[PDB]
This record gives sequence, C-alpha cells and structure tokens, in this order.
Amino acid sequence: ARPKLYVMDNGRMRMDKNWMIAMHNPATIHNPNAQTEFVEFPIYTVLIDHPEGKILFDTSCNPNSMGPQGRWAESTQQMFPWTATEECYLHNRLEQLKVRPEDIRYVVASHLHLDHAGCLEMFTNATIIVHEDEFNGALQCYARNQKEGAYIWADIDAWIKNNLQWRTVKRHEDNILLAEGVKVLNFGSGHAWGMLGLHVELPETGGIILASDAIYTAESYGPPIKPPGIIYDSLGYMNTVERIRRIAQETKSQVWFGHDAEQFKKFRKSTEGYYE
Amino acid sequence: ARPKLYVMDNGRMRMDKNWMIAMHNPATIHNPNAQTEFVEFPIYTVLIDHPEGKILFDTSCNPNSMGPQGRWAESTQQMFPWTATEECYLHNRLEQLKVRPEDIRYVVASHLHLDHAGCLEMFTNATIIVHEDEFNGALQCYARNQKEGAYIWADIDAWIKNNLQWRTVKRHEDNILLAEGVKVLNFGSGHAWGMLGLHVELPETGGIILASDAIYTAESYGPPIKPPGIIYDSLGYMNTVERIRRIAQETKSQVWFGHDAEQFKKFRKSTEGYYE
Ligand SMILES: CCCCCCCC(=O)N[C@@H](CCO)C(=O)O
Ligand SMILES: CCCCCCCC(=O)N[C@@H](CCO)C(=O)O
Ligand SMILES: [Co+2]
Ligand SMILES: [Co+2]
Ligand SMILES: [Fe+3]
Ligand SMILES: [Fe+3]
Repeated sequence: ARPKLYVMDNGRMRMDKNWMIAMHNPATIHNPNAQTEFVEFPIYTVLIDHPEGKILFDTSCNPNSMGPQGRWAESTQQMFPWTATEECYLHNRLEQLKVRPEDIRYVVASHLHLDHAGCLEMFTNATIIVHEDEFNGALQCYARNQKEGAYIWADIDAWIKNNLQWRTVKRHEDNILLAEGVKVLNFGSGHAWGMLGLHVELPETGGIILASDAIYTAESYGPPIKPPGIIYDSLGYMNTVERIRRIAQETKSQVWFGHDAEQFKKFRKSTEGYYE
Repeated sequence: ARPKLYVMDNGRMRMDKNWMIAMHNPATIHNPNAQTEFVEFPIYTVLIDHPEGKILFDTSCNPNSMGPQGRWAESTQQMFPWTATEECYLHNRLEQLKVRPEDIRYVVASHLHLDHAGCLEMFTNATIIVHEDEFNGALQCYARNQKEGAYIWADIDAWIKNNLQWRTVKRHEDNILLAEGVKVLNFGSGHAWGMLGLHVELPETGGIILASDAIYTAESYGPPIKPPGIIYDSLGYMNTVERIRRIAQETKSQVWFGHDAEQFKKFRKSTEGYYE
C-alpha cells in the first residue's frame, strides 16, 4: 500500500494557558495577583488516503460553532474562541482534495470535545470509531441537557438526527488494525473519558503517532511531563504520555501533538502536499 | 469513654487560589490576562485526649520551616509562606494543655505534605500512622535528594534520625479502630499518594470526620465538587469527596475541612476549650 497522509488546517483557538499547562505561573508573595495569558493554538485534522479506504482522524469544530446564532454557549465562545476563514472549514479542506464526505470509510474520533467532534455529522457513509467511555459520557451530557462545557449539545443532537454508524472501542480492547500500516491505539481515560490515537506506518516517512489531546504540546511532553490545568483521569493521563514516549522509542515514530503551534508550523499542510 | 477533643491553631498560610480551586477565574477574550489572588488559610491540628491514650491528627509545619536558614526551599517559602507567632508552634499549643510530646500514643499523619508532617520528629514515643503509598512517595523524594516541592527533605531527614516508629496503612486495608469511637479512615490516593482521615464519635458532640486535604474548603465540597489546581489522582479525589459526603449523611457527622478560614473561625480552639 502507498497511502498519502494530509494535514488539514482547521483554524486557531485561544484559551487561558492554565488550561494547557496547569499552574504555569503561580502567585508568589512578590507577585500575589499573578496574571495568566491567552494563548493561540492550531486545530487540525489528518486524512489518510489509503487504497483500502479513506481514514479521517478528528473533525475540528462545526462551522456553526461561533456567533450570536452559534451552537457553542456564550461562556464557551468567550473562554475558547475559534477563528477560522471559510477555507479552514473541514468540508472545504476535503473538497480542495476532491474528497466528498461520502468517500470517508472511517472516522477516528480521538475524543468528543468541541474542537475534535464538530463535523462528525457530515460522515453518514463512514464507521465512526470512538472510545465507548467517551461516547457514554457525551451521551449523558446530551440526556442531562447540559448546554455549557466542552461537549456541544447541538453537535450531539446532529450526530443522532444524521444516523451516524458507531463502532465503540471497549475499555479493555486491544489496538485495532484499520488498514495496512494503520492501527487505532486505545489510550483510555486521561485528558477525557476515553482517548484514541493512531499509529501510521508510511513507506517513505516511517512511523507517526497521532496523540491528539493525550499530549497538547512539546512543553506537555517534556520530560518532565507538564499536565493540563483540568483533567478527567490524572493517573491515566501521565501513564498515557509515558506509553506514547515508549512506543515512539521502540518503533522510531514521530509524535504529533494535539495543539503545538511551533510543531504545526513545520508540517506540510494540504495546500502544499502530503506524507508518503 | 469521655474524651476531650481540642482544635489547635498552628498559624496561617497563603498561596495562589488556583492551588485551592482549579481554574477558579479563567482568562476570556474580555479578560485575557486574568489575575489570580493570594488567599490566606489556617493550618491546624486536633488532639483527642482519650482515656485509652492521646491521639494527635496532623502536626502542622516545623518551627524551622521559614527564613534564610529555614528547611523550606526559597521557592517553597515564596509560593506557600507560613506565618505563626511562637504561641502557634505545636510544641507550645500542647504545653499549654500540659501535654508533653512523650504523652502522645498515636499520631495520624493525614499525609506527609510540609503543612501536616512538619513536627512528626517530636513524637519519639508514639506510633506514627501513615498511608503506605504516602510514606513510599515521601521516602523516594528523600532518596532522590529533591529539595523543592511539598515534601521537605530536612523534615524527612529528622524523622529517620529521630527513629520514629511507623505503622503503615496498606493500600487495601480496612478502617482501623484506634480507641473507643476513634476510627482511621483509609481514603487512598487523591490529593496526595495516600490520604488518611479520622471518624470520631463523641458522647455530647456526636460524629466528626477529619477530612484534612481530602477536602480543602466548603467551596471544594459543594456540591458540585470544585477540585484543587494540582492533584495526584483526580478520580480518587472525586470518589473520596463523595464517600465522605455519604459517611457524613449515614452517620449524621460534621465534616471538618483541611483549610476553610470561615469554618475554622467558628471552631472552639484550645485557648477557649474542647469538644466532648
Ligand atoms: C466550563 C468548563 C469548560 C470545560 C473545560 C474543558 C474544555 C477543554 O478542555 N476544551 C478543549 C481545549 C482545546 O484542547 C479540549 O480539551 O479539547
Ligand atoms: C513545587 C510545586 C508544589 C507542589 C504543589 C502541591 C503542594 C501543596 O499542595 N501543598 C500544600 C498546600 C496547603 O494545603 C498541601 O497540599 O498540603
Ligand atoms: Co480535548
Ligand atoms: Co496536602
Ligand atoms: Fe483539543
Ligand atoms: Fe494542607
């Protein structure tokens, strides 16, 4: 198999750096009212154009997220603002590659946060691969009518109305061979209820791990590890980063972080080419 | 048994409120450089004068913690400054009750942080009850020569030189009857590697849960729960708070928080009296 892997730029988000790096600048007797900063980072998605069928990793934010008529609650829009030109929307990035939503055989949802699961509703011809614990947690947010936080009610509403086809990865489930040189990694609980990664083996480029929010940035990754400011499972988070470090060492793979502005700058994006 | 329980005031600490309440005031598009606060809170200890023998819960900070010749690293003194008059030192609070260090039969160390294990070295005639996972973690900090952070090298150094007598609570160990109406609760990992609480049943006052840093304040406790800015085991922390809530409900017990300024103000301290 001679796949082509594309990095698609789906715009920029800002938030409190304390979300990204917990207690990054603690108050002191000399700086008792210490200030945070509002840091900018990329949202992106990965397309694997594979002869056995097209695989998409993450789906970015819904085009209807922001604004007075937006799906995102006003508090969410103010703490986690997303900025994107029309060329950044996932449907346009895919159209520029001559890829219609119906051509996607698999969507791997790293997790179901607003900045990863925003366009799942497009992929009505795919199998949506998601962690069972992540799916359960998001569906409880929906059933409880939660309007704030990182699980977007109107996104989930659209997944159910559009009759998406789900394959849940079970809590103790091995790492799933999707296609030649493409493996779903079950990271389990950490950043969210259930995290999935991807291990891709390309003939030219060699190994790539897509970590998504298992590892926000190179600063998260250290060593030593700098965890995020809120976390579902701190122990699982720390175990997941060290497991990724060991897999990268043993397989000589690059690690692609979820939201690293400096790493993302260096990628070849879908407007310039691809990785074989 | 007709015990007397004393609350001893061991002075005041300040730190970034984000340590106390994770992401208490997140940056927004309108407040992108949001300021934290440097909040003040009590350090205290509990003496149970029991006919079966005196039980101490926690030991506050070492009198030699602060200052240019202090045991605390300079970064620790600046992020977690302790202020205490000599009357606040545990040795003096106990002397004012005519209690010598040698009169303590049991010391329950909730955990081994700087603000709880600072005077263990005084209690050479006691059995020191500690969670096995907390002891292991602190002893690794000692062995790796760590000088910064919440585990004070020079305090651990004095515990070993003074030949303290340890009883470790094992990870799966039940809740230990120390004396009539005094039970050690094994909370397990959460805030730190291994947390112990106390459930005291007094004839007049009824039930008291000493939670220590399993629950910092009433704001932590909610509901809903507001976790602290850094945590060893987030899942264990959240389970521990709900377990304490259920025990309080099923036994009609008061919950005494680790560091709640408003609750502490309402306690009768060792200069005014005691609880029977
Ligand atoms: C009201 C509290 C909001 C919930 C905090 C978690 C939201 C979050 O972490 N959102 C994004 C930030 C970008 O990574 C994510 O983690 O994927
Ligand atoms: C160098 C970073 C310090 C480690 C952060 C945890 C220290 C901590 O939480 N210390 C005290 C704060 C007062 O409760 C404690 O939890 O007992
Ligand atoms: Co996320
Ligand atoms: Co503590
Ligand atoms: Fe994210
Ligand atoms: Fe404390």
